[PDB]
Amino acid sequence: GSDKIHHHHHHMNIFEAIENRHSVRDFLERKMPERVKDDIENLLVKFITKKLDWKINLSSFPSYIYAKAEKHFDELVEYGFQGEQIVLFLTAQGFGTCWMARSPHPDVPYIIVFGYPRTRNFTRKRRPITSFLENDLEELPPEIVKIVEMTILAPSALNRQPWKIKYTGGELCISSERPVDLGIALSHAYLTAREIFKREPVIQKRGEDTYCLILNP
Repeated sequence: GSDKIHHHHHHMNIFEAIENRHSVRDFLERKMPERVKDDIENLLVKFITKKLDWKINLSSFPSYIYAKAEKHFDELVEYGFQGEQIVLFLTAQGFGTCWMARSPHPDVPYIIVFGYPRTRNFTRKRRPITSFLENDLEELPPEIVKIVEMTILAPSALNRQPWKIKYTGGELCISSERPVDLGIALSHAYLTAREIFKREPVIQKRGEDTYCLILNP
């Protein structure tokens, strides 16, 4: 056959990926080559402690990604943190995603199913930003308002949005009893802060259920 070497595609930045990421259960089948497996494998992923062993199944409809994780707090934050990086990458490639607590393997916390959306439109229900924030919204400089807004758009199991967020000047801290959801939200804060400050944020565990991002290290 014949074809252009590359047709151009709009590169969506991190803000657009977060804003265009929606949970989709109803998909098409139009395409899912090994090329998209290749694309995922080449994705540079940030990790806190250890990089997980991500697996991609495209011999099932829907297609889904997953990895084995231990049922311990830090490893599940890792799963959420790395997993949402992949979700956002897939979003930017134009794929619908949904975090599924399904798994045919009994040591996998969630799968991430993906594919082309049947539908374009969606709805986004989130509690008010002030319900998440320990600070008065007015105590936040404009960069931080943006990071918090992008963090709140993160998905969470059953949309429970289990985050408490605190800005201290140097750091943005997210606490949650739900380690996977914590990791997911932390990925949004990390990726947007990286874009905003044009530096690599440092992620540090604080106490039992909090991770802080040193924003402009």
